[PDB]
Amino acid sequence: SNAQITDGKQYITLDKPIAGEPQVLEFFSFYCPHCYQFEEVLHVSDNVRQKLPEGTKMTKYHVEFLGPLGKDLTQAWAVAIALGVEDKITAPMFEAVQKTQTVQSVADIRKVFVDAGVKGEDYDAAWNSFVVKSLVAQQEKAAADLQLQGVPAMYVNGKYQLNPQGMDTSNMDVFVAQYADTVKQLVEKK
Repeated sequence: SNAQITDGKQYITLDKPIAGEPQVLEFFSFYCPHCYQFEEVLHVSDNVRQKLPEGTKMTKYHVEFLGPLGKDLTQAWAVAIALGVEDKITAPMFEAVQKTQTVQSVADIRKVFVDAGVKGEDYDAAWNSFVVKSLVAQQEKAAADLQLQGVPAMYVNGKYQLNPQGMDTSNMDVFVAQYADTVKQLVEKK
């Protein structure tokens, strides 16, 4: 079908659409299994990019509501964001968190960062730096504000959410095909 969506079907409105705020933002945790498929298998971010309009910008916040290393995850991501390496440490990260499941302590995670090409100093510095403090505080303002409490999730026009629970997810290659369409469509639909 395509180029025709419905509020409640392929997208939802936010719980409290107000203010300026980031026009698009992206929320998940390394232990979610739905985000694994979207970020290693189905590769939704890349599929979306092939349709994105030139305002959107791809983001990735973290959240701590998932797994025991929840609070740890919050902190290491802020090393990543500060260098801009998130994409580079999503794949091998998810292979070590979900596929092989060898991440169990901080020392296991900070390996993959180095492996993928992060300094041994940047990690061991930034972990205790203000940069990271203020970074974690972004999501302790943007998860905390009662606006979203479960993931994976993806925002549009600072007033919409995607609804992967209301799509054609029989065949998967067709899921992503239509997912990326409603993402683009909302940017024109105010």
